[PDB]
Amino acid sequence: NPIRVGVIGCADIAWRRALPALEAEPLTEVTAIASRRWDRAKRFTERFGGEPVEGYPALLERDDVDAVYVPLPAVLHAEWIDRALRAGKHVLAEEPLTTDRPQAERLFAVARERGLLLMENFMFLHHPQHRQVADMLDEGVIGEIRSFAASFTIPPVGGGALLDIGVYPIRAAGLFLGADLEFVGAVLRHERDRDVVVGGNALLTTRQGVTAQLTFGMEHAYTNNYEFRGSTGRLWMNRVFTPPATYQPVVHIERQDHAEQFVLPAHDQFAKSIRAFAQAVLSGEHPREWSEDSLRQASLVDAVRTGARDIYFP
Ligand SMILES: NC(=O)c1ccc[n+]([C@@H]2O[C@H](COP(=O)([O-])OP(=O)(O)OC[C@H]3O[C@@H](n4cnc5c(N)ncnc54)[C@H](OP(=O)(O)O)[C@@H]3O)[C@@H](O)[C@H]2O)c1
Ligand SMILES: Cc1cn([C@H]2C[C@H](O)[C@@H](COP(=O)(O)OP(=O)(O)Oc3ccccc3)O2)c(=O)[nH]c1=O
Ligand SMILES: Cc1cn([C@H]2C[C@H](O)[C@@H](COP(=O)(O)OP(=O)(O)Oc3ccccc3)O2)c(=O)[nH]c1=O
Ligand SMILES: [Cl-]
Ligand code: NA
Repeated sequence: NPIRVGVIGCADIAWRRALPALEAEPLTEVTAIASRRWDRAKRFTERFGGEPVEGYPALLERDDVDAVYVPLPAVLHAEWIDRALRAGKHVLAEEPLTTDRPQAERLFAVARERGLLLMENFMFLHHPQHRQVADMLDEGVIGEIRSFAASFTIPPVGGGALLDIGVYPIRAAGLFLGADLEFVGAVLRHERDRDVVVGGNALLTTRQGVTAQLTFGMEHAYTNNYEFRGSTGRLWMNRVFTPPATYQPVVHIERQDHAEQFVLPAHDQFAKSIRAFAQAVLSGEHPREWSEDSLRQASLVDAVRTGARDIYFP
């Protein structure tokens, strides 16, 4: 008996990743899609099934809905996740969960009181390539880790590039370097014209001095990678955040006089993360690490927003 999923917001990202996945996943059934415009709802249900609903409250009211996918704009997550939890729906919220740490704690508290799952959807965490990369690092392939770089940049209620893009490299640092990451300094470029963060660069460190240099933005050519400098080599990889389901990662390693590349298996991370959500909802095993990782994440992001030097242009 698959969990019945309602989607609120007919997002691009739901159109391209989440709904195809929801659709293909046995453990989940798309029962309802809601849109500010009935026609858009409808364009979406013709594609992926379910009842097209106009407005989001109406979908929260349905009894044929156990869980809600929220691919809305970041600044609008808090209202709707909070409303979906209050209607008794478990929630799968696109990254970032929300805009700040204190709002993230409140959404988790609302969920905790009702025993509902609130999961922040970082598709990338669900791709086995990261763990294959981490096992190589643990095996010593480049000796001790000295520092980490990650970059996600792309060509040009809005999030801004910190919230919508910066979050990836920052989560990757969190994933690889651990829970003690502290802000050191960052810069954020803001476009005066539309008043919006369009890119930036952050520097973090663990307490042992393993630094992370994270780049993000939307005024750039596409890059989507990370790099580990160790005491005896380096390791980098491309398409680390959004590898296609059929794309085979290639781990690049260099050491003195020697370089290697390892091709890894293809994996559907969007499928796997929908499956992970469905599993946690069906079993009621809601891993604590997830919510504690989201809280820590939200803190580094607030740390970056606040502590960054902000620069307006021109
Ligand atoms: N493409 C991206 O920008 C991007 C990149 C990485 C991550 N994400 C994450 O995925 C989530 C959604 O982004 P997306 O890329 O799929 O963006 P999108 O196409 O803007 O989707 C936002 C959707 O939310 C609904 N919405 C409700 N109020 C809105 C408003 N005032 N203005 C615009 N849309 C409104 C709209 O759905 P209805 O019209 O059907 O109501 C719209 O289709 C965000 O959390 C984002 O951080 C997005
Ligand atoms: C391959 C590729 C993409 N894009 C553009 C196309 C698109 O605008 C953007 C991201 O493409 P993707 O990494 O595929 O990420 P998702 O669409 O899954 O979702 C996100 C959207 C925005 C932020 C992050 C994820 O870069 C390019 O400009 N060049 C490329 O080679
Ligand atoms: C799934 C997932 C994890 N985490 C947190 C929870 C956990 O703290 C961390 C990773 O979760 P896991 O993918 O199970 O761990 P592996 O060893 O397989 O992958 C590694 C890959 C690289 C380096 C370390 C581990 O992210 C989340 O916040 N959300 C999620 O959806
Ligand atoms: Cl490559
Ligand atoms: Na600041």
